[PDB]
Amino acid sequence: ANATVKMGSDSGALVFEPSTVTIKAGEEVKWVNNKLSPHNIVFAADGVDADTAAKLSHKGLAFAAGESFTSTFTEPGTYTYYCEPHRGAGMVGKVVVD
Ligand SMILES: [Cu+2]
Repeated sequence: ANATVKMGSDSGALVFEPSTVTIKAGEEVKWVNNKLSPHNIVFAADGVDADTAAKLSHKGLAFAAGESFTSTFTEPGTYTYYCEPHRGAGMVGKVVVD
């Protein structure tokens, strides 16, 4: 089963929910653009390789509530991601693979 997260809380708050999700080795995650546009979802090559992290790093630029993105986690790690330009707050989230 893939996991999914929505870019900002229903009510209209920055914080991602669920902030962490679990996913399998080679399963997907989908991010759905809710609200508080523009979003990016930039992934840090923190304890994971550059290429992998880069492919997983959505440099994509979601404003329209509709354009979701997907990423595959081939390697069983933890990935951490953040939203650079998105005004200060601390858009923390991280995915955990099985
Ligand atoms: Cu954001």
